[PDB]
Amino acid sequence: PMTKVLKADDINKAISAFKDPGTFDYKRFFHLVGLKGKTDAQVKEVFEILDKDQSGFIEEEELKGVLKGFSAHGRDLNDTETKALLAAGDSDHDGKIGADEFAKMVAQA
Ligand SMILES: [Ca+2]
Ligand SMILES: [Ca+2]
Repeated sequence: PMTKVLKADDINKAISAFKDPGTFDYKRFFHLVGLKGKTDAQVKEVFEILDKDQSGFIEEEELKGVLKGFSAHGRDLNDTETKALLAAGDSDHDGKIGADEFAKMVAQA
């Protein structure tokens, strides 16, 4: 559950900001949810909840469901929003987000 790391109200604030399709911005999202300023081990705890099938990577299918990892009231990301997350975070160009790529995205937000 994300409340092991993040405040319940910050999660709801961030879900509200992105309730409508096409609005996602990863930098604003990590600022609103309070993931900035957390330790490397807390960020990797969040990474592990988002990696639903426990493959060690957030594949595109799971990137689409990133907001639902924080709240069941969230919506799915559309394909333009999912591609923008790979454009910004997929450093080694293998088409998915690894743990240190995810930690980097949080660091640069
Ligand atoms: Ca996975
Ligand atoms: Ca990658």
